Amino acid sequence: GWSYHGEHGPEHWGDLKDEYIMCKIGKNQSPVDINRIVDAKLKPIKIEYRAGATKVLNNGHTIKVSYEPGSYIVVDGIKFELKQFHFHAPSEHKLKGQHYPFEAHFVHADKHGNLAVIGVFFKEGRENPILEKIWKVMPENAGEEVKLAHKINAEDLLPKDRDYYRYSGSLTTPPCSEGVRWIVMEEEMEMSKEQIEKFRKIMGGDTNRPVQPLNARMIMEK
Amino acid sequence: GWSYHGEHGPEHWGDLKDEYIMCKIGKNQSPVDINRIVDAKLKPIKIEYRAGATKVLNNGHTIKVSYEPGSYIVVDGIKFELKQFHFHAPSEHKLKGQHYPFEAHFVHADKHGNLAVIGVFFKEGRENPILEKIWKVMPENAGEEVKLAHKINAEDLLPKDRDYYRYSGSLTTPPCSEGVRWIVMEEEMEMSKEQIEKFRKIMGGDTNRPVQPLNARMIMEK
Ligand SMILES: [Ca+2]
Ligand SMILES: [Ca+2]
Ligand SMILES: [Ca+2]
Ligand SMILES: [Ca+2]
Ligand SMILES: [Ca+2]
Ligand SMILES: [Ca+2]
Ligand SMILES: [Ca+2]
Ligand SMILES: [Ca+2]
Ligand SMILES: [Ca+2]
Ligand SMILES: [Ca+2]
Ligand SMILES: [Ca+2]
Ligand SMILES: [Ca+2]
Ligand SMILES: [Zn+2]
Ligand SMILES: [Zn+2]
Repeated sequence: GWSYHGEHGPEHWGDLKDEYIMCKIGKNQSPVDINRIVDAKLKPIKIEYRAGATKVLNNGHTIKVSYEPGSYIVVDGIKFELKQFHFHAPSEHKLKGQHYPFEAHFVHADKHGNLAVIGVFFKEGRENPILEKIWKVMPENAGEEVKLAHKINAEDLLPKDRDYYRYSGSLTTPPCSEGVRWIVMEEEMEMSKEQIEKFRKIMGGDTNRPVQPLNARMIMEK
Repeated sequence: GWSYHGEHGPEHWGDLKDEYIMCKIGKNQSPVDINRIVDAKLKPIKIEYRAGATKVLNNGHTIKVSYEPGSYIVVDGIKFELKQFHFHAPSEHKLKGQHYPFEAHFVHADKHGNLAVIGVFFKEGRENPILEKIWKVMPENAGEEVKLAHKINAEDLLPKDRDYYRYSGSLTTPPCSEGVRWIVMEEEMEMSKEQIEKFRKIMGGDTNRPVQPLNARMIMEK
């Protein structure tokens, strides 16, 4: 029942179900305005991806691309397998008070189900050729899914410069579970105005959760 | 009803009351074993304490010293007023898998009630002269409180070297509320074997919560 607008919208999520309690009481929620940063001696994140995108789903909240097993990242010496990537517009995270027009999330899970998410900002620019492959077959209605003709490598959607912001946060959609590793790439990717418009049109509106207070947290920068 | 031992002990806190739900579902709980650390460009914490300790209370869980208003620290540009300090044995936090025999917690709150705690480790060594003033009048039973003859300055219980570990965590006793700034001093203070035994004898046993998983967190070091 949750949505991005109106009476079931983000400010009310925590009243929708008992299972959604973190929305109401969480102190380590995402997304955030990346505005309290410290330089830190972070390790580079090992990204071991293979071409594995298989399906594209419109779930009514985003366009979500499933990934087949075998691609992973390493964070804190632990392997987190890539499950899926999906999109938001405008950006969920803000960077010193400002939005980007689009943000991608690459969702990973370790063997115990702990999650790590890589966030990539997209600005308005040149047409993105990888996205175009997805956009071409993007389902227009909630609940529809389509198989991709050819497997896409999610690594092509990540910047080559891999410096990043890191913090401890949450899922940005209910149940907004905490304990999530957030890795937000410092370098922005690019897509066309037309691509952004198409995504927004299909979604029917904004698909970002409002930024949540950092509270005690600091954001570490590599 | 909560305790450090038995059927109402730390593994069961989250089943005692609905208000203690964080103790069950929290992913940002304290204390922790400080074993995932990264160098960070953190600023010194500004410590503006005045001699202000007025009373000593045995609440059955610890010995807590109240502080009169006017003493504060600055974290993230925000003023957190020192409310009280209290003690645990053995240490709540561990440092690379090892306990210290004793730990002090200096509890601060900002105008909106957000909390910041400074933790200080104590090793067995020389008698601590400031703790001797408190220990001399320490109440032996739960529910007893005594006024100090002379006001103590809590600053004398902090190390002169002010490098620290920082992370986002929780209260270490129910309701174990999150959103707490933890500042754990890297340099240990000292007290006598007899000071440690006397505290432990009055408390009647261990007064530490077990270390909780780091989950998505890193500990930053100044
Ligand atoms: Ca810098
Ligand atoms: Ca950089
Ligand atoms: Ca760069
Ligand atoms: Ca740039
Ligand atoms: Ca770029
Ligand atoms: Ca920077
Ligand atoms: Ca170092
Ligand atoms: Ca030193
Ligand atoms: Ca040092
Ligand atoms: Ca030392
Ligand atoms: Ca020392
Ligand atoms: Ca060190
Ligand atoms: Zn997302
Ligand atoms: Zn404490």
